[PDB]
Amino acid sequence: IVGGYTCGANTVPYQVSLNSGYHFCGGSLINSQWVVSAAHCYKSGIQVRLGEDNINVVEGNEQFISASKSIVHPSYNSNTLNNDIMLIKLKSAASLNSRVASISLPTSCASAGTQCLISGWGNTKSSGTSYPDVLKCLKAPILSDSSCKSAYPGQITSNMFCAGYLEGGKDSCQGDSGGPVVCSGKLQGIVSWGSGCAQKNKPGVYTKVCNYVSWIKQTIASN
Ligand SMILES: Nc1c(Br)c(C(=O)O)c(Br)c(C(=O)O)c1Br
Ligand SMILES: [Ca+2]
Ligand SMILES: [Cl-]
Repeated sequence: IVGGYTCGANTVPYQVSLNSGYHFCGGSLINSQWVVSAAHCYKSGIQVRLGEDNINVVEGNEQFISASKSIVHPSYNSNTLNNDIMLIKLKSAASLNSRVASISLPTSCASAGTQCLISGWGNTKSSGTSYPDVLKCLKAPILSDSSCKSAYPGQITSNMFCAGYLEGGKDSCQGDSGGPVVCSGKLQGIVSWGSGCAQKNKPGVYTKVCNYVSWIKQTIASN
């Protein structure tokens, strides 16, 4: 997160860290046994880390649970990032509490101009790199279709939306990838892609979760 703020310990209790020996992506806890992340975050050997603030220090509210299964969206295209969503099933149920909590799935898609919360442990610089220890947050509005498509001509599908600031300096970035965009208390976006980070006229692009809730519900009902 570039240009954001320190969230505050466990104030984003659905935020997870995905760890394969190191933090590599975020995710969102949607019930005690399932995480939503980005398909481009796929890899083997994932451990889900819940209840984190400083990812490099055991502070006492963590739960570390290995993934039993990862399920990439059947129509994910890594070239276009169309359908950039994955489900991760935990080997055991998380114990839900004030600091580890699920976020609701949408029943309606979010509106342009809605102010959302984006969070993660990704890069905090727009050029170069600096990776934080504690969770960072950004408030950002959903942009119009017109602005999103003009920013990224021929690349925005109906399964994507833009959020952030066309003027630059405030965005998500690699390492936030796979993490939440929460709007009105629902998981509406997944950190997916963009050109650099926090560049003028190149806002963040987010997987449009509301398009996937049928697939999510059916998949978790059978796995
Ligand atoms: N207040 C509110 C708004 Br504004 C929007 C929206 O962005 O249009 C949505 Br999709 C919801 C919802 O999550 O149903 C709610 Br609650
Ligand atoms: Ca920790
Ligand atoms: Cl348009």
